[PDB]
Amino acid sequence: PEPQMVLSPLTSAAIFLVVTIDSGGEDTVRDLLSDVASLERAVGFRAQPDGRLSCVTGIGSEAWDRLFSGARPAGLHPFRELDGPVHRAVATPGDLLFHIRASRLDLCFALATEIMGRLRGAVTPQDEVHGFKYFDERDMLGFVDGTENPTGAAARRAVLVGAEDPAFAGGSYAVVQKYLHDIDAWEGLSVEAQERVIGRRKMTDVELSDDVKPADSHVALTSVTGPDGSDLEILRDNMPFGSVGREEFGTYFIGYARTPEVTETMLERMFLGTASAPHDRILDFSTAVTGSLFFTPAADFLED
Amino acid sequence: PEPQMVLSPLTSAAIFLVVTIDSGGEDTVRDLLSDVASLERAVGFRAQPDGRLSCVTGIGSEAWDRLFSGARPAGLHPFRELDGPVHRAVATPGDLLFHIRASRLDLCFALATEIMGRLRGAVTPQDEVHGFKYFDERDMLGFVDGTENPTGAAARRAVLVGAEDPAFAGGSYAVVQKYLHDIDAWEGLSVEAQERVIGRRKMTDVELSDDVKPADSHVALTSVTGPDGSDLEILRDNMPFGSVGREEFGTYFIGYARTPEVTETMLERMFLGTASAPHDRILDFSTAVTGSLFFTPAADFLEDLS
Amino acid sequence: EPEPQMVLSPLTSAAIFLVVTIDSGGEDTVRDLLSDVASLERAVGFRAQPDGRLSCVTGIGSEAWDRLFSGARPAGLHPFRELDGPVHRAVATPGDLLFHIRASRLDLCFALATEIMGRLRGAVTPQDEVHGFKYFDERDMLGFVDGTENPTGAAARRAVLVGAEDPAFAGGSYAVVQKYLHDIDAWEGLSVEAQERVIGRRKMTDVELSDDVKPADSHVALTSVTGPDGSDLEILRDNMPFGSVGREEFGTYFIGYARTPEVTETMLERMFLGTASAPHDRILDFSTAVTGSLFFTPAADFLEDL
Amino acid sequence: PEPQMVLSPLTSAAIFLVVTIDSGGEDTVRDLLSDVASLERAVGFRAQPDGRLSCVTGIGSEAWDRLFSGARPAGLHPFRELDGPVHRAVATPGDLLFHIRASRLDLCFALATEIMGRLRGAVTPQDEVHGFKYFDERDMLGFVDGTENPTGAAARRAVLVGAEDPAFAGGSYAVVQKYLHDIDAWEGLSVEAQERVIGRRKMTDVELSDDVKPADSHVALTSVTGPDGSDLEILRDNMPFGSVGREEFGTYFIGYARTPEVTETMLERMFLGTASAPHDRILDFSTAVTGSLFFTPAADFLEDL
Amino acid sequence: EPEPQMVLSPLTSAAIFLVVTIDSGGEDTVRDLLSDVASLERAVGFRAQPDGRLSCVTGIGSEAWDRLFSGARPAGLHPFRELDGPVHRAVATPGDLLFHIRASRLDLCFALATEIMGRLRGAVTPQDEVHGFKYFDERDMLGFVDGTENPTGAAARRAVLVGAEDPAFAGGSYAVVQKYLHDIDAWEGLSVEAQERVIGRRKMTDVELSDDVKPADSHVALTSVTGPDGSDLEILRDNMPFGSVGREEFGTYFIGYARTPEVTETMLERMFLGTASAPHDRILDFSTAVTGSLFFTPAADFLEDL
Amino acid sequence: EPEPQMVLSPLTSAAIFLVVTIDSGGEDTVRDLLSDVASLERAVGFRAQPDGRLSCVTGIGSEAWDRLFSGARPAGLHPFRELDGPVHRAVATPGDLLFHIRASRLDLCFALATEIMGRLRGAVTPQDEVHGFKYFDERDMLGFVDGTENPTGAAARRAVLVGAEDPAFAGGSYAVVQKYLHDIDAWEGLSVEAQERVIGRRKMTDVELSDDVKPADSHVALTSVTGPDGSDLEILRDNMPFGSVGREEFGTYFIGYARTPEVTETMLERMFLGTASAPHDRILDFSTAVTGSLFFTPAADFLEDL
Ligand code: HEM
Ligand code: HEM
Ligand code: HEM
Ligand code: HEM
Ligand code: HEM
Repeated sequence: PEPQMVLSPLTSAAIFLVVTIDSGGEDTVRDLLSDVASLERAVGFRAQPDGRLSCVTGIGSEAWDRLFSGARPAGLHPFRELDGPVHRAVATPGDLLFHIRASRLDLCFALATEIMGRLRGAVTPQDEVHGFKYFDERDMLGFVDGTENPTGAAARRAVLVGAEDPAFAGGSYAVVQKYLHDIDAWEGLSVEAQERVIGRRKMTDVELSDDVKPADSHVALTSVTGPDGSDLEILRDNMPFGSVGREEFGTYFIGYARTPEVTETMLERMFLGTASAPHDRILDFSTAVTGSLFFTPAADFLED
Repeated sequence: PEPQMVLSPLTSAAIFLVVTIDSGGEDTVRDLLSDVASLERAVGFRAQPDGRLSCVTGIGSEAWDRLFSGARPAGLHPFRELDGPVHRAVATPGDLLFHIRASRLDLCFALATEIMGRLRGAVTPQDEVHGFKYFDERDMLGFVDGTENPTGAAARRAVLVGAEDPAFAGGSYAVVQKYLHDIDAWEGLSVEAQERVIGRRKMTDVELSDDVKPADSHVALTSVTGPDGSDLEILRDNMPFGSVGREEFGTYFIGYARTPEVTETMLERMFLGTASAPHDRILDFSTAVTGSLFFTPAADFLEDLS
Repeated sequence: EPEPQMVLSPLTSAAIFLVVTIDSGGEDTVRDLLSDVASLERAVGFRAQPDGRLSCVTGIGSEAWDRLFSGARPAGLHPFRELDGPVHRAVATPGDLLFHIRASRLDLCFALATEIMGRLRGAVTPQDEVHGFKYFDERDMLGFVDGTENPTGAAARRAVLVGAEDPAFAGGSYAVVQKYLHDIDAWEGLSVEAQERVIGRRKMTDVELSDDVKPADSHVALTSVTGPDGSDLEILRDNMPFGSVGREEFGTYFIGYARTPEVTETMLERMFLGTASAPHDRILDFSTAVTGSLFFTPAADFLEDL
Repeated sequence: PEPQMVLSPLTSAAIFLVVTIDSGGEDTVRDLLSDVASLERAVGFRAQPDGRLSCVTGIGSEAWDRLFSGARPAGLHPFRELDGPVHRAVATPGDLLFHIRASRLDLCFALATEIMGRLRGAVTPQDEVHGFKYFDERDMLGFVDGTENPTGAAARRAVLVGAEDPAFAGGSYAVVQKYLHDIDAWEGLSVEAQERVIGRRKMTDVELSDDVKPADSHVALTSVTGPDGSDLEILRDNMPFGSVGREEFGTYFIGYARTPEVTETMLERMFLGTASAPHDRILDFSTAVTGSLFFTPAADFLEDL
Repeated sequence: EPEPQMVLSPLTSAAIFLVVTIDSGGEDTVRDLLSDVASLERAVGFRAQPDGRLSCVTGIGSEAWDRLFSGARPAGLHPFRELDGPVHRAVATPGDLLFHIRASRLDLCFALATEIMGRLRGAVTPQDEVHGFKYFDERDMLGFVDGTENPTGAAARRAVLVGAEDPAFAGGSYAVVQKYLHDIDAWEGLSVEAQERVIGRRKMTDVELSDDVKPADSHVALTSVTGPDGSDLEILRDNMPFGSVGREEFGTYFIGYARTPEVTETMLERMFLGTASAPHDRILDFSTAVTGSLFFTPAADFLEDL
Repeated sequence: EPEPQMVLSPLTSAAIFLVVTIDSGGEDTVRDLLSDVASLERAVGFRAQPDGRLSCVTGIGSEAWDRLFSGARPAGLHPFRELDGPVHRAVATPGDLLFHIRASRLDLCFALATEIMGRLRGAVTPQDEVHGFKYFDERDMLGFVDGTENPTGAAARRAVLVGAEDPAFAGGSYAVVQKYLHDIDAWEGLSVEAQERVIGRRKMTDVELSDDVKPADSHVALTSVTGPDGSDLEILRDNMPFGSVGREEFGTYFIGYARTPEVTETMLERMFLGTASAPHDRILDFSTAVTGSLFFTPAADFLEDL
């Protein structure tokens, strides 16, 4: 089975589009799903090889039941709200996700325009974010963002559904959350204090040693080991976004995994805490304003 | 006199930031203006040579009077509203313009962030546009955009103030207008009908011959000759922008010239018409929602302040 | 695991197509060159890596095969079959060897062509030599994007490379070439909308026409073929413009690779002879074939071990 | 005055087009000349900044008098044939030259197509060459080609007409010659012998010292000093071309200069020789099959027609 | 199943070779660094992706292996074997750990080397450090293209990676290093044709000399080796120039990877000890080896699991 | 118009600094090489254009000038003046000729250095050779962006090139070089904010500290100098990192160009001897100078006419 382009090369621009399916819009959606790979080639082919345009399409739990009969993917459910002692991870509506990436924002925009052109009248937009990465892979907090992502075979094993759910092999599960940052409070920390929040050195991106790394740092809480002592991994492609005039400085989080269990365990540690950590210190500078979960099928499932 | 980077190499990303100066905000603004070139180097130097980051700072007519107590540039006045039989060019508030360009949007954003950080509490944002050019220099209507801009010495002569206003030599005048397009109506035209609106072939960007080019085409109405029969030219760096969710498809128009009279003559022909043309046909698919005029001083004028 | 030639190449902007016949007595000289052609490709190309992207694919015709080699023949190798349609004809022309040379620059193609022809001088007769160049946005001489629906990855290897069905020749492929000359004056008298109906895709944006509007005699409709089992039958194409402005020659050099010639031949029959719903491919009202040849391109190790 | 793009950045592709003007063709030609700069922007602008497309347009001596009334450039005359003891520099017909350059051949071809489209029925093609430079600036003989071209202000001084002919300031003079090489004979020389023909080391492109450089080497014979002891310089943009099937291996020579007398003095030394040298040894491997001279006006002269 | 180190790297234009010995008592510190070296590589390199192309290959010598690890040894691991020929000598020099660091820029190599040696200060003693750079046309200090006949693709993986013959160490490789200094004055007194007879390929065009004219004591002839079964035995080389113009040091740093050391050592025996028809490799009359060491480069997951 | 050497070069990522002394009797050989150095630069660099950006700036010291030439001397040419401060010392070390070689790749630098030293063999003795590399974000070995406040354009030409104040030497410049080694262990024991107070700019973003927080003994405060007439006195710097990981040598090679040595010397005095409000430049508590030399870099045509 041929996957979507979940494992993409590095891209410096993205558009995230989240929409809901209106009553009566199902047929128009199904038609667009069967064409979206052909649209990606149409927009992207003439700008190769620099363009690096791809679209990953996802489907939510409620929408799945409206669109398709027969089997459901084993791990597909609505995003679970987390109500922690201090911080909350909200659930927001979303039936379809389009994760569009390229080396330039204009290519993303052209593909987004063709997709939304086909869906006008059948869907209602819930969110639209235009992301850009800083030239040294830094995020809005000034830290390098992406470093410990898996690559090669390890990435395929962490991300792609396999024999455990064979009708949906080559699919993946995506979790999205839009975060807004309090940059004034963040910039009042010393660099060393910022390093203790994240768990890595700021300039050089070397991980803090085990003897200095706090238990409530982002890296400590999002490190999870499985039954057998192995690392449970996800693939992230976080993007900055914002608006200088409205004082909006953001990170759009997207995490792909072979089962939602990995990602959800990470989120529970961050928002609910553990015995050794009240919560992830990154959340004292970061508020989640969306939250949704999608299944991204194999490409050939959509092509039918 | 050293000009600002009005004549920039080609860039694929931009931020246009227009603000008003709040009462009492003058001193904070003057401070920032004296530092803006140093901020441009701080953000941009470490991303050389590919970053191509620049900022052009402009000052409106009313803002000028509040900030500076001596001589005014000869051509600086508020944007003049044009109230045509069908189409209108609105005047909207704007005291400062920052026209920020680079090869990547993140560099523009970082500079904009440092600028606005210094001005917080002294200004009110009026408009913010993040622009991106299509990879083949096309605009949102699908036409190549920039082709007949002047280059080299011809560009310097068309854009930079000289002997005619010697205390402001090395300056320029910028007009900005944000346009929203009706793309559904545009896409209902045949290609040949689109070509008759613009005045050039769509795929190849060859100009239509004098015998076929209509009098109400964009190229015909924005072609202007001077007293002496020479072409009057401006330098444009138009940028697409928009939001697919809200169905907003735009062109952010910016035109630089040595005197505003050139730009204003073009706008009068577009909105009020001529003997042979009621108005520029591009306006049947394009609505102006902002309009402002700014003087962009020489770099050394900004540096030598308090 | 047999190693194919570079049939699946990255995108290249230049090519040389060389077709020759083997003179009486030339067989031994040809066999020697075939055993060295991969080493010649590395010699010319290695020092221009990684930007040069030089490759050579070598093909052998049906009659030449019998003169060069004893033993097994590839199952699908035969001479190109003439198609004599009601209006349009696909000619067969002689060719014993093909050299399909590709790079990012024409000079690298030329240097390899020079070394190859240097070794063969006196043993072969040139039949055709074309120097091809792709336009910067992947467009062909008709102004349309060309290559968009080619298969990639695993699907390309499945469509192109001989496998278990002919195991002695696994890793090989079959190439069909046809040189086409266009009537550009007649083409350019069509509106863009009428050109789109000929091809089956939008010209500027390269989006396929919807199933309800795509004509039955459009190029895309006629070259879309489904198998017994309802799967798409695919080929890999690397069409190249060529020409001479002085002689008014504006061409497309067609080359198509497939695992069996049956797929390509079925496409040709539909284009030239038509179907129940279509007299012929409308692209042929603007395009005349002046060559036609079929070659087997062996696995690289077959050539090395000879 | 704004010159044409005679001083171009380095380009790896070119098309050279030479045509004659048919009976009655003058009006069509003048129309095209007034549009050629706008055609160059139309084809080139959307491929910037990598495309690097330019067109330099030249006009021959006889064609000048047919197209324009009034003043003539002072140095414009027909190419002068040189009939040497062994080698000959031929003159061939040519009224218009289009020297088209870009980073890629397809851009050159698109501009050539629009130009020839406008001239169909008014001109007759005499020569069409598609040139390509090797990736390390080498020519068909395997030597680096372009090294001692002038640059910056020295190039402007060597190439552009100035005060000496003020109505035509910003123009230049181009000489073209297509050469075919005997590659079999060249490749039978040792590298060291080829170096003695050229006057520079082959791999490293270092000039041979004055005490080793033979007097009949290409570099020695094309090194010319003026009245004042100053070097006389031209700007060259030689391009390989050919056809493997026809065994055609060529260099298309083009040289620009402020007056044709510099280039013509170089040609006399190559073909007729000096006291110490019978002829340029490069000509024992290189035969000229075309030769023409053109004036390339300032851009604004063409625009105003 | 096993993940190899980046032995099969893309082409890189810079490198650092660092060879150290492990001081008495330094074993625990070294083991800790080995378990972190892939994490350090990502830390330095991720922010320069995708153009940085930073990798480190870590090797372990025969004596050091016994000090660091208990259990199985790789089958082919032994100390480099000194070769004492009649004229030329291949010396053995001490070396416990190799770090073969490659990128598109020297600063990335340098930053990673700085982090590695930072962790190891006090536990190791440096024996050699070389900063290599490629000439722009892949030439070495002798003026010849260097790398041309390296295997690529599947053939490279087969030639380089340990497989089923030693399954506990599958995905590993064996590296031989030798630093060579050249006598450039003597080399440059040869004619080009005499240089070509030393190497066995043409200098400017890199075409191999024909079998009839290639000397038996040329570098290419002596390093071409066939197996019992008729097949070519191949290695993967990534030779780098280095030197110092003030001290008249012009060098080639030799590094050769192979699935078993026997292939590389057979090549070295032919070069230094000769054959019946060749006393020695003529390249050694202009090249002196001043180091020689052999290392096993384990699979990446072997290092991670420490 | 006197033609300067390439003192104002585009940004380069590699350099070689070569300092030599002229042996007794070596004068004639040196004069011959000086008359050829621009020809050597074109020979090596032409075939790598336009990306190579190879240039060589040649300097001559005070004592060497008097050995090579007769007549008038440049007005400001003297040997480097040793500074003996209370804590820190700026040493003077020997040097007759400087070759400042820059390019986008080290191999071009190396090839030109090789041809230069080839011509001078036997007539000079090497004193210093440094191969420099810039970090990818223009950072130096202390982790700060280095070169941000250099002047550019016309302001750089005014700061650097000799003019009417010394008209026989117009178009020349004066270069001061100092090799510095850093104590990185001590530097890395500071917090980032303490590092920022040493330099006078923020580390990650390279924004200058406000005048109310910037210490008087910071690097930027002590190297900011105004003239009698209120103007900034500027120099043009092209500092390069260098080092050796095995020897724990981490360096900055300082080179500063100016129209008169007095500007550079005033800055050095402030750094090493202090002012009323500052004992010394705090950068020197982590940085030791181990060389110091001063050279005049003549106009290009002065070298040619030898
Ligand atoms: C405000 C939102 C976020 C920001 C600004 C952010 C930023 C970062 C940074 C800077 C790192 C260190 C470098 C690296 O990418 O390895 C990191 C690591 C990581 N983050 Fe986040 N992150 C955010 C949210 C999340 C969320 C919501 C999850 C999981 C649900 C997550 C999972 C991870 C993981 C798994 C790593 C790798 C940890 C390791 O194993 O070393 N992050 N993040
Ligand atoms: C919706 C807003 C606009 C769009 C999309 C637009 C687009 C274009 C296009 C596609 C061209 C032809 C190619 C070229 O030379 O750039 C053009 C030319 C031009 N436009 Fe606009 N334009 C707009 C508004 C304006 C305005 C407001 C002015 C002046 C106030 C203006 C002045 C010009 C000029 C001077 C030319 C050059 C005509 C010539 O000399 O050939 N445009 N524009
Ligand atoms: C004058 C000669 C030709 C021209 C200019 C040409 C041009 C084109 C163009 C523009 C397309 C659309 C974009 C794309 O998918 O590449 C196309 C598609 C295609 N052409 Fe051609 N074509 C030529 C001859 C041929 C011939 C001779 C064949 C087969 C024997 C062929 C087979 C195809 C196929 C299979 C497709 C893809 C159809 C699909 O599945 O969507 N073409 N060609
Ligand atoms: C027959 C084909 C020709 C070839 C292949 C050729 C090749 C070369 C080569 C390799 C160089 C040395 C590197 C360089 O400085 O460019 C050179 C230099 C030069 N050639 Fe040619 N050339 C040819 C014809 C001509 C002609 C016809 C002229 C003059 C009318 C000419 C004038 C020169 C000049 C002036 C130089 C620079 C000399 C100096 O160092 O000052 N060449 N040529
Ligand atoms: C001074 C040290 C060396 C230099 C400058 C050098 C240089 C070269 C050059 C120029 C070639 C021809 C082009 C190529 O295929 O890469 C070559 C090929 C080769 N070298 Fe070396 N080499 C050196 C040492 C060694 C050593 C020590 C070995 C083995 C232990 C070796 C093994 C090979 C092999 C296997 C080939 C490919 C031969 C073939 O099958 O065509 N080299 N080398």
